[PDB]
Amino acid sequence: DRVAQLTIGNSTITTQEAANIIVGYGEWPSYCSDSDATAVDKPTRPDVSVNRFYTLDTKLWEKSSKGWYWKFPDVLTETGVFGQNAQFHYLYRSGFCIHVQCNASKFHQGALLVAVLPEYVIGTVAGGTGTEDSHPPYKQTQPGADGFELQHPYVLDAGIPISQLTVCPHQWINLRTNNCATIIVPYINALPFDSALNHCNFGLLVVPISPLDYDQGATPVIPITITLAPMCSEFAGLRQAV
Amino acid sequence: DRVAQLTIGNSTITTQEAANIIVGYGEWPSYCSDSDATAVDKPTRPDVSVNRFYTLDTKLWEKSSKGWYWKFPDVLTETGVFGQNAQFHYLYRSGFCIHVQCNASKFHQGALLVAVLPEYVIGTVAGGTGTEDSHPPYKQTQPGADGFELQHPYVLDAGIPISQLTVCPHQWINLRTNNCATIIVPYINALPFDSALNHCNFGLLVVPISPLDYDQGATPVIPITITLAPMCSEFAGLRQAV
Repeated sequence: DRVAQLTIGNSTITTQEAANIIVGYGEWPSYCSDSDATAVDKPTRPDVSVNRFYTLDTKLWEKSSKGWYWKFPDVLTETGVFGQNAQFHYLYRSGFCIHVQCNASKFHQGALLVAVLPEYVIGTVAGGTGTEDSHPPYKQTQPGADGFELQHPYVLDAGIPISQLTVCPHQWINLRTNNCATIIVPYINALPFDSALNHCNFGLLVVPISPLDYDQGATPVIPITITLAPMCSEFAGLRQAV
Repeated sequence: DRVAQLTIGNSTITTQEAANIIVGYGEWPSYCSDSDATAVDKPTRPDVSVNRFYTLDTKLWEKSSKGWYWKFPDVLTETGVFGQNAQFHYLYRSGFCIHVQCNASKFHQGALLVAVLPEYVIGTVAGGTGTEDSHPPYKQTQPGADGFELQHPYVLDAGIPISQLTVCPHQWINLRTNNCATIIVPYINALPFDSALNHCNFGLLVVPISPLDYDQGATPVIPITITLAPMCSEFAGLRQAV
């Protein structure tokens, strides 16, 4: 009976689940009172048009799915008015409300680990047995709004153990218990502003740790819907031409 | 020594000339507290980004120039962020600060009548002597930011005498006396909102009533620079796709 409305776009969702909302590193997104000049040409802080409810195309969870990831702000970099601001500016800074939701029956099974990893650098294979230095293409490093599937979830496609991914801001989605997860991410960088199109401040991982299962006859694919809203987006730069 | 700055764009100009600023029909541009629903999706009132100093390409005044006209909001309809708002919205409403300026020596001569005529309907020739019903093309009715030159200034290209154009909000530019003119135009319509791309609320006329003259050796063309800034622009509509 609860419909959460923010903007021009409206979303129906139950809140706040099993463990409430996870605020990453105990820190809400904030504007930039501090940095850096201060110049008159200083940040352009839009609201609430740009900072609205963006819902990506749904992903289909399967018995054999290895997991997916998205890069920020690369996901929205070509999406709507946020996409417009990110492209035709020089400096960028923002926080995010990330919301991941499943729709499944009480007869389905499985557990997703949803986590946020700052500076998520991808490493691909150098040959199954060998040392060939190839670096991932744009389709893999900056996979856009469509995201990308993990090749080796155990090492998070970066030689780093997923068993310890819970050191990052995270929330579990156990179909048995909850169908949704919300994570709040502040701007995290060694600089106050950076390039939106050349630097991805963090990655969003959604990995099945307990595989999807069901008896035959039930819907064989479970939808994972992702809604995300930028929170204290700030655009310096000025003019640009694609 | 005075530089008027409003926005992202800055303009150097002396103010306020011979007769001060002409406020059309004694009425400043206003927002829309009244009309019409009121709906929640109601107007989007941008500031000050969209409502900035737009300076069109300069026109060259000649001994033989008959005069020019521009249509509003057709002029800015493809110009910058205002152009963007006007195209991808359904309803539009705005006022304008129109500023026309000449650069000439104390050895040049001439007088421009700068006036604003609401609902400026163009009529072309039906044959020099005859009755053929042809209607002006888009290039003439909605000439864009580049404006259009009058064919028959005496009848304002509409069978209407220019000798009486001073019934409209107007200001004289007499090179002898002044080099600039400023006119303030409120939104004038039989409706509170309308189409920006299909309806031109008013026209801007600049006509030499006393022809440009000079002795040979002086610069033979006098520049007419036009700077205009929307004032209480209001955009209802919502979504659109070109």
